[PDB]
Amino acid sequence: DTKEQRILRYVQQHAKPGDPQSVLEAIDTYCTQKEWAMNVGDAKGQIMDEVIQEHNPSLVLELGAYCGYSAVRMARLLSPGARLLTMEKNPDYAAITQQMLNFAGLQDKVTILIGASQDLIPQLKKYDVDTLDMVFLDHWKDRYLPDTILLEECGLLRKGTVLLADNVIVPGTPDFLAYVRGSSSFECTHYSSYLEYMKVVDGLEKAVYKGP
Ligand SMILES: Nc1ncnc2c1ncn2[C@@H]1O[C@H](CSCC[C@H](N)C(=O)O)[C@@H](O)[C@H]1O
Ligand SMILES: [Ca+2]
Repeated sequence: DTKEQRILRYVQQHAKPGDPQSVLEAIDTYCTQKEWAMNVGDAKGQIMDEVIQEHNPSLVLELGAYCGYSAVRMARLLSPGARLLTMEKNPDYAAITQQMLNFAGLQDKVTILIGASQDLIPQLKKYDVDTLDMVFLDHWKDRYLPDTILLEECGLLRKGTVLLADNVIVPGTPDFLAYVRGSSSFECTHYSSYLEYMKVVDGLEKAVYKGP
């Protein structure tokens, strides 16, 4: 019984089906009071909400779905006929996200593509995609910079395409910021957001020397 399964149960048991806001408050409630989980949260969500409303996207790409919180967060604001694509490399997470979208009533607005961003991004042409209006980067931080260039070289970015990258300060995406902040092709803006708690997997490598 994974933690992602438990979050889904709590939603299925507490949220008003077909009410995305109710879904979000159920996830925020459970992930603030029972088990912390790596969803953007409501505070960041309110930034995301304003970016979507102020930039009025029609085609959105998400890198990193996890349980679907940020997909529900964005999908619920999109206009009729607007699409959200979300790329997720973990199949267990993708399934959880799919149920989350179904319960929220947003499955018609979203298309989950299972796989790694670096392998799927070059495929988007074969998904009836020309260019993107908005891109939310919240997957592996090691991938913000190469995916951005990949999106450029693939001809997926248009003049005015919005990029929104999470966790640029904590734990940090300093090469990505240095690239877009320093490039003439990107006009950047930073949105501070307080964070009460965040846990990320790290590790230590022991290496015993055995001789030349
Ligand atoms: N290269 C890659 N391609 C697609 N997904 C990736 C990826 N590297 C990491 N991920 C996924 O990105 C997720 C980051 S957590 C994302 C949280 C979610 N976007 C939200 O805020 O609601 C993880 O579930 C991980 O499986
Ligand atoms: Ca995040």
